[PDB]
Amino acid sequence: ADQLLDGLNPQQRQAVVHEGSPLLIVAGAGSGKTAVLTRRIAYLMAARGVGVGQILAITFTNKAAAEMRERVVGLVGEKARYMWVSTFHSTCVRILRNQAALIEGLNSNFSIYDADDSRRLLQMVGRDLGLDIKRYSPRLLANAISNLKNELIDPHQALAGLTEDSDDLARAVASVYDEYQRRLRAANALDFDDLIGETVAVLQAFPQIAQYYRRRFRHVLVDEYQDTNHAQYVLVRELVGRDSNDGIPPGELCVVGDADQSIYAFRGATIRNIEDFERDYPDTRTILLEQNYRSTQNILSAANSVIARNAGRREKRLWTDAGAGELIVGYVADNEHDEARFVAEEIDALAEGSEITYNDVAVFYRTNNSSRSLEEVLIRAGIPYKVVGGVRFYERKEIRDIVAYLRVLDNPGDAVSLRRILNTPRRGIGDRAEACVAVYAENTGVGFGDALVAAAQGKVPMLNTRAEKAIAGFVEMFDELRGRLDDDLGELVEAVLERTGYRRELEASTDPQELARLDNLNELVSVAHEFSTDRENAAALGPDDEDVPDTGVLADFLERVSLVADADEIPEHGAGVVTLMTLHTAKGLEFPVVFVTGWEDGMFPHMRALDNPTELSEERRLAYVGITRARQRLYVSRAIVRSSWGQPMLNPESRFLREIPQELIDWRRTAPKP
Amino acid sequence: ADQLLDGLNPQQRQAVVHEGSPLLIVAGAGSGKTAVLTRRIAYLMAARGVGVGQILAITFTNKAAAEMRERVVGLVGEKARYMWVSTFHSTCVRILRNQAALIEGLNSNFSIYDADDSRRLLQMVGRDLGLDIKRYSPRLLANAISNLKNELIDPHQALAGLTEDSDDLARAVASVYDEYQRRLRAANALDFDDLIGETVAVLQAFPQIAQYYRRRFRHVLVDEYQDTNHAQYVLVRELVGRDSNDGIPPGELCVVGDADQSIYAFRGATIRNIEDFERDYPDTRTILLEQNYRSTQNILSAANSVIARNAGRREKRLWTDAGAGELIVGYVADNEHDEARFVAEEIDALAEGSEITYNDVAVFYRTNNSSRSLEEVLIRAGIPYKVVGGVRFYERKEIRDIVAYLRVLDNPGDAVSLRRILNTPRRGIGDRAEACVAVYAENTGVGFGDALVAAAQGKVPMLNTRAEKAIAGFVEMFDELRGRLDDDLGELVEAVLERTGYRRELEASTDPQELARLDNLNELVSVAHEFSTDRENAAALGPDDEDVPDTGVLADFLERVSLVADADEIPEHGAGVVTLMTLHTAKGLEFPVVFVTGWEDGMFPHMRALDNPTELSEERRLAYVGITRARQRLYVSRAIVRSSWGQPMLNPESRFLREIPQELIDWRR
DNA sequence: GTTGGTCGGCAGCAGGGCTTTTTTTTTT
DNA sequence: GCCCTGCTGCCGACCAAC
Repeated sequence: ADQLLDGLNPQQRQAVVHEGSPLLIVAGAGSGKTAVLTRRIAYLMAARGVGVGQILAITFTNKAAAEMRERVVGLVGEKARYMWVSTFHSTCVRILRNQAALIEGLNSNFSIYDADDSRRLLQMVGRDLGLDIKRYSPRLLANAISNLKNELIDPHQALAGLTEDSDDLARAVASVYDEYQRRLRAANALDFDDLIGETVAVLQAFPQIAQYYRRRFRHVLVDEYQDTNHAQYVLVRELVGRDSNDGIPPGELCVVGDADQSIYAFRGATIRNIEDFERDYPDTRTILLEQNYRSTQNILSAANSVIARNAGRREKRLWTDAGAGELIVGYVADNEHDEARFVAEEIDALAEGSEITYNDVAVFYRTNNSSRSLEEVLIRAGIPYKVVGGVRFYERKEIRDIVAYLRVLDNPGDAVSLRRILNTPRRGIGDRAEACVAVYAENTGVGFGDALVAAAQGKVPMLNTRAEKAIAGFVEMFDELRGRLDDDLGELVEAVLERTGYRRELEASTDPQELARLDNLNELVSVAHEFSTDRENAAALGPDDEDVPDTGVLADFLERVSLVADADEIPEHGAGVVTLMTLHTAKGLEFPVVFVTGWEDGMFPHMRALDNPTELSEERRLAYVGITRARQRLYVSRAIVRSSWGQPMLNPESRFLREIPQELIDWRRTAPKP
Repeated sequence: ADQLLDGLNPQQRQAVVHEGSPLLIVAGAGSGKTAVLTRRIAYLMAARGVGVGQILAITFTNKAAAEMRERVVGLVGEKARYMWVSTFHSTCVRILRNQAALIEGLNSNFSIYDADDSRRLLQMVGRDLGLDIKRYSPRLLANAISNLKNELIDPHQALAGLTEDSDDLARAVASVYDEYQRRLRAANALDFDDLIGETVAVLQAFPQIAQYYRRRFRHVLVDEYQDTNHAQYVLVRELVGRDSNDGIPPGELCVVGDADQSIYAFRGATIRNIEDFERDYPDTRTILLEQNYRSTQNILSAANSVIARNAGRREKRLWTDAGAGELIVGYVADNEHDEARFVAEEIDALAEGSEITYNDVAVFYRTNNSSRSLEEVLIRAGIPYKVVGGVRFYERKEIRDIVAYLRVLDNPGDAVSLRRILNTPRRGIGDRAEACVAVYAENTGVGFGDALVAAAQGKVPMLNTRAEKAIAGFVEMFDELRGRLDDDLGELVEAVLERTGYRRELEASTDPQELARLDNLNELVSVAHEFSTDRENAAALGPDDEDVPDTGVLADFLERVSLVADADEIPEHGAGVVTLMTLHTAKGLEFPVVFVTGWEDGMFPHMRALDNPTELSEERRLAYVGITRARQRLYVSRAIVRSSWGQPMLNPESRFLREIPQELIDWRR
């Protein structure tokens, strides 16, 4: 009864199902962000009754997937876990696992790369045509290769990359692109963005699999489609939205979102997709999302102001019947910004002064630089604490080494990731010679395979290791340790990996003031083995239906090695002791308590984001998304004298702090800083 | 406490202990300089403390910056890292606009330095080919654009509005070259640039940076002005100075007793900037200085008397005392400049070496290339002339040649140099060396070493890369045989040097600012220098060291290795140093013997600057800084009738020679 | 018939040869 | 002491118009 039409804003009631046509839905502020998605899945279950197992929706965050899954198993219920809904990268690995290698070219025992290893591989391959370590930095190479990968130039681009005429700024990476694809194929692994490029190329070049793998799933549902790059736009045009031309009615293809949450657009997202969706299936109605669950009249007015007047976008009057009052804290004055901290003093002092139960706080970052470091060295006073989003697992050098050693267990041939560093515990490896016996053997034809096992036994090249084949003995022992293996139990670093055990004993022996490093290494060993203990079988696999070819059998961490969606952990007793989270990761979470830096342009537009580029509106929009936030007590603060990070810099007065009105919402009143 | 309070009578360190802006000293050469600077900062240490940069300090270039930093590390207990106190305004502005953001696009970092002032030279050469006339000379006319920028005068607007005479080319090239370099600025090697300019405009721009600048690090210390101007004066008045505009507390601006040197008077530095503090910040009463250690009591007192000639009105009550004293020498040998001065300095130096070590024996010259073969003087005290080569260690210019004889006419012993050939702009990209092939190629040969693998076409290391053998063998054959056959005279552009200049000209035809363009002039002047050596080495009116051409060119190359080695290892023990002292380096070297010549007229001036009584005044103070640039002992000698090539320029009398009461300066002959 | 003009080229004769410093937005 | 170029004075030949 009420379950079909559970209590909500009648706005989504008139939005309703409207099954039988492509559907577009708008967003803005909270607007039950992805809660309308839960009501949509409830619609599909009950209001229309499409089924249970015919669901494959698409999202942009693993945390979003987890929260919507728990909401579904709560309200929708009926376990509903045999079938699943997964985020964009997780759908990528899904279509590369259930559809792993039922196709020519790539094989089912593939792999995935990361950011740092992509940078390292691109830098190494560029060293073959060296263009200085600083002229074309690996970060620059990575962003350029991504923003040329985002357009659909499939990996036969001897015409596409060479189509350029004259021009400057390194199209040579397009020449390196074919060799890059060759090297990654040598390890049978892909990158972030090409992980959809291969799929869309197959779906466009291989027609037999199309309208054939749809016999498994016919349903699709989209959220934050407003945040979308051209690559995944073509994907939704062909893969998840599926039907382009021809004509086959799928199961309720549907999208939601608006251009105002246009965060994550600088390095590739064509925000126009929602604007020009009439180029796609026109038979849908624009919705009017107007109300909210957790806003306030003052803050909603501020959001509408910071969305209204920068330049041309489409937006409507947005407000809610919720309670008003508690004007925004416009208290900008003298007495120092953050040089003498004094901000965390405001947060925590107001916390014990008021009824704050250490369960709610929110402050956003501005930069990936030492802003975090200073913010820490000023909140160390606050004892109730938990650091989040600081990048703390699966990037360090030593832990990457051990991750690689898990990875070298399988897939003989793993590019530069295969070696990572061969001379890892200062073995004594003469990194030379073998650094180029690879090109020696690739002149013969083999890239990095038999040449590696070409050792004391492999005198086929016999290319004078140094003069003494001692390095041949070392690499003999290396392939020996590669060969030995055991089951998914207490051996991942310890039992049959006694060489990594001796790595551990060496590092524990040396350990100059690296005691916390020792305990974090121990914690990572513990989590690695508990993943071999808590996940294992039964609890993870169980009697679950559906067919998976090879994942699970020593493919344990082959999946979830990426998990690249900014996972976050939310306790309840200490839910808001310290929740310093950078705004980019923040996507309208549940902390009414706000003390965000927010504004005062000169730092809010970054050192590169000067003058008037074509993305300042994106900055205003990310500020709007940050202020979307949650319920009352948004006790924001600012000063007037700016200086930070050693050498001082000055900060002009923002138009965003001025586009919000002066009288109807509170602004500077007196001299105290907070 | 006063653990850093050394033995010193009250007068000098009054500027160290007496706090307050209106403090001045009168100090000549042989003063505390950085000693008193460090003592003042240590007094402030006993006082307020670091505060990162509570009081700043303007200074001279790196020659002063390095020793200042050393004194800061040593004299006060604190280790280092107070703040940037690097080479005066040239680094002050650079570190300032790093965070300041008004108009910069790529952090400015411009210098109009040797390469870039040569870029100025080439662009005005183009304008000469295209606008009016030679306009005096291609050199020494950049003074116009310099003092145009130096005193921050308007680019060309009222200069043309001034309606001056036929010099409008200056206004044209000021309208140009103000925006011609505006698209992008890069590279930093010199001092002046527009860096000292256009930063007052930043201070005259948004006053937030100006307000905070003396809010977080308050004020600055000002050293010897010298390399300044009235525009630099208003900078120091406002760059760190507050001008009592909005700042509540006043400025702690004490001033060092800038003596009269004008080492860059050619580059522009007035006199009223130091002598006329009256129409400035409060009168800043001065204090006297007494202690000195440069020269003996006789020499020191006589120098005090000599500096008191007062041709230009100068505040001088300073006296300097010392220990022993002695009279000046009287050795003149009726010109014979080369032979006479060489034998005089040789006999005196040997007599000294029988008593005192050669570790700092040297001589002062007047910016000319003359005198006997340098081998004898260089082997007198071990190390070669480590004075100036325009820091020539840059690009391939100093190394490709200096290995050209390694590869042919002797063994290529410097295998690291050989790898540097393998690091050629050719061997890097053009005739690329294939690092991932070369490193192993020279690694091959078990008993590897030198270019032995490159030798014999690499028959033994043919286990190397196979398809690469085409290009690898071709570049190997080039680099070995083409150089090996080189047995001719080998100058100008030939052998392979013509190919080197050829592809330098190839990159010259492209965009880069003098890059591969100035080095063409550099190799032209280098072959001019080797021709000059041939004037005294190969065709030395009868060969000096040309026992068949091979050893002559090799002797030239060893002279070059000496020049490029300059200051190196083999510490200064025994036969320590021989150097040729120039005016522009006249600071830092103790120089405990002074066998200087040219104190007479004829060259001071040399018909360029004859009457010009003010110019004669700074030439007199040039003589003062020359005489005060000494240590320990000194016995100056001269020659008469300088018969040079046909122009004698007889100088029997000078306004410096015989105005002394002869208490010290008397020739006894 | 003849001296002044105009260049063309070359031996003497003298002015003139001086200059100090490099770093950071898509971030998932 | 020694070289580059500008300045200066000095042989030597072809044209002309008076």
